[PDB]
Amino acid sequence: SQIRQNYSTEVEAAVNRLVNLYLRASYTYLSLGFYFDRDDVALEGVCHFFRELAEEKREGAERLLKMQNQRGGRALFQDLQKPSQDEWGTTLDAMKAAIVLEKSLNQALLDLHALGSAQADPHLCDFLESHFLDEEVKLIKKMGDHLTNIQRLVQAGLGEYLFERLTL
Amino acid sequence: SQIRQNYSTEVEAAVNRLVNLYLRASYTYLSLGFYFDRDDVALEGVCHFFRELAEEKREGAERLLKMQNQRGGRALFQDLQKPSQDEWGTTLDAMKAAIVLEKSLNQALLDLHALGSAQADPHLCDFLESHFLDEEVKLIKKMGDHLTNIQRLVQAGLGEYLFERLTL
Amino acid sequence: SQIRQNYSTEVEAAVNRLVNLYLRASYTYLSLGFYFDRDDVALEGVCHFFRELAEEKREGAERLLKMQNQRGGRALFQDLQKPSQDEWGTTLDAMKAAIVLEKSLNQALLDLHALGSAQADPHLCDFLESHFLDEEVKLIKKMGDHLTNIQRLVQAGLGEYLFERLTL
Amino acid sequence: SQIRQNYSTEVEAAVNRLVNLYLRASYTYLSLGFYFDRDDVALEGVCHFFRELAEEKREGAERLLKMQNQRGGRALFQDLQKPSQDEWGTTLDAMKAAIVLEKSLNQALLDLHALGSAQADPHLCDFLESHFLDEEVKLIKKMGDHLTNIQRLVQAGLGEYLFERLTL
Amino acid sequence: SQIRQNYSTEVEAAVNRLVNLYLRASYTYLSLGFYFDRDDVALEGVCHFFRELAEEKREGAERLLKMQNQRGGRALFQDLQKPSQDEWGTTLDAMKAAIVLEKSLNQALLDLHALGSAQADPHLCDFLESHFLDEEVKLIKKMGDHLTNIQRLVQAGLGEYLFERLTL
Repeated sequence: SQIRQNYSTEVEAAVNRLVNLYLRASYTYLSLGFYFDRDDVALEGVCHFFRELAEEKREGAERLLKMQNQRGGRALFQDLQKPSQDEWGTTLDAMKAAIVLEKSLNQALLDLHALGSAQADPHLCDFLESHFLDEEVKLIKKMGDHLTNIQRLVQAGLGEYLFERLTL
Repeated sequence: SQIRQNYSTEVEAAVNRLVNLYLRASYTYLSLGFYFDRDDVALEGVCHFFRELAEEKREGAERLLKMQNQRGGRALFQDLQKPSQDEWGTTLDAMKAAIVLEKSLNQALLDLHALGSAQADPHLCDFLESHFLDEEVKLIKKMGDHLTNIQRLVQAGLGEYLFERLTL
Repeated sequence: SQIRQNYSTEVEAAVNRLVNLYLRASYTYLSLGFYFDRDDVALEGVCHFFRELAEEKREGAERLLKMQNQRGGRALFQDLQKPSQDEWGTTLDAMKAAIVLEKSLNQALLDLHALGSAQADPHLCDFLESHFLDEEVKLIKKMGDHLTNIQRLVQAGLGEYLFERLTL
Repeated sequence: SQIRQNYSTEVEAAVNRLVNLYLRASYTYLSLGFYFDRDDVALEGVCHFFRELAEEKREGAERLLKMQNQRGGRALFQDLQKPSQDEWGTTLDAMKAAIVLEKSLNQALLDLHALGSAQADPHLCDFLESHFLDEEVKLIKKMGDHLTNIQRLVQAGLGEYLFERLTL
Repeated sequence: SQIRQNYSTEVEAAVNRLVNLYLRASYTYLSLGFYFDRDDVALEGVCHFFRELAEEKREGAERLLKMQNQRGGRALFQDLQKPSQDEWGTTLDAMKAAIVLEKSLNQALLDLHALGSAQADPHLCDFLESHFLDEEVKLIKKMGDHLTNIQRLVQAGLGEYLFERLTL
């Protein structure tokens, strides 16, 4: 590319893999959201929590794609694997699955940052630090807070209702 | 009638029967509402839920009556049978009875739609699709959601109070 | 009931009968209203007059039901008989039928008041005097006024049109 | 056409015929309107009633034409026959002629709907149900209501004046 | 008195006794309110419920006093006995005591009404019917509703907290 400067082939490829990871995460949160919209699950606050996360992850992918083009890299899309489950159990089960997922995304961001550092690519490092790293830390903290409160509430049915009503 | 066109005697009669079904449903929800207003029941949110439904069913009957006249059919009213119960038990009992009732109304709508289709009466089919079919589906979903939450909450007294306070 | 005080079983039963009378009256005015909406009758002002009365009688029943509960009585609903006619003739015929109906309701109110007086139930007497007795007198006067004007106008077709247009 | 999908040649042709029917109806209502504007007829309300209908039918033709193009069909216009009369008699005569005309248009819509159903063309069926079928039913009801009131008013001169003044 | 007309000595005396009853009730609700303000009781909503009732009963006494003077009777005040308890137990205990108290006041009103009726004193009867009788019925209904909800909630500590938070 005419504009490409200090943008390795390794970073370009890793950015494409991170895009796939973010789209997969968006898809997972779509499934989580609509599961909590089932008539036999029916926790609206939980549904909305995960649907909002689906939008956030999709937006993350789009930001990575915009950056790929700004640097002169080339987007390459792959098949998006379906989420790991069809049914997500309780709010506790779902929140545990969500924190596992966010930690996997955070680790991918940290690996990409390390790659950027090894490649002396300060624009990549700043891009990651400004739009992703702190957002992941804040989100993981919030999910941890939720998990603690859910666990404290487990008369499990009553607890799950109250958490949805009074926190989410 | 001078205006009557493509409106069978079978549809006209079925519209009159559906009017009676909607008025009966309105009457049932009136009884449900005032039961939850008893001093020894005292669940205001439940009372208001069912009183609002009474109004909605009455409005449905009125819409069917307006349509009957628009098509040149003739309204024929019958005795309205009293509701199936004098006392409705818990919120759970009442919500179960309500979903049974809505499903019976929905089936009547579906039967009328099938009759309309057999009679090649597209105005009837559209009328039903625009003002009744989707409203029944949405209402039945909402009642299903409520039933699931009520069931999750059954320390039954505490659960019933919390549902009334925080959902209804 | 824990709240019940100075509320006889005779008054409670008579209140339930009056509720049935008011619901029957509402049903009658529904039939009257939609008859005047027929394409071969087509007197919109007459239709609206009776549809508004249907709402007023229904509201009266609801007020009686609210009072029943406030006093610790128990609502008991019965079958609602269909209106006395399927077709209501002219505006004059309909207005004559309406005044007969209102006088029957007024007599029922007066009988209930007498029962209340015999039972030394001043709350009942005041309830009736504040929400029903004067409303019936005013409504019966208005219908009498209408009847006189309709009668004066009977070139019967022209008269019926003019009354609907210029009074109703 | 590059866009054409599930749009039979039979429906395309029937849509062109319906366009001609709607334009002919618009032309008829233009003639009706200006007849009531004659100095020796002079019923302004009647004139305005029919001129508004002329606009509505023209708008219907235009909607059918827009739909023809959306589906990839090709508009084909034919000669527009002049209205069936040069003079339209009384308001009663004119309203009778108008209801005959609307019923003919409604039957054409119903036939097109049946054709669409036979051709499994759900877009056509929905298009007809959303913009034409209910509008025809409402208009035919209104004309029936008018006819009944006109008939009740026939001292024919006085009646015709009063209807124009107080209804139209 | 120069203004006194149709106001018996029996009614005057009974009005003075009712004033003492209303002031005693105000005093009782003052005690109830401040008990729920204790640091070892600490139910703010319950405190406010009873403090508002203290004001309402005081206002009732003042209205009776105003009426006494309007009729030309003479206010005579007596010692006000202290409330029946120094400590009021749970919210349930307190609400039970409150409904007992209101029923005693209501019976006193009904007795005064009967006295008025025996003395042919229609101004007294109307005064009672307009400012006291319906207010007592509504208040007793509300307390009954509260009692039912409190009882349903008795994990007694949790129930008492939730009622105070979500109803009062």
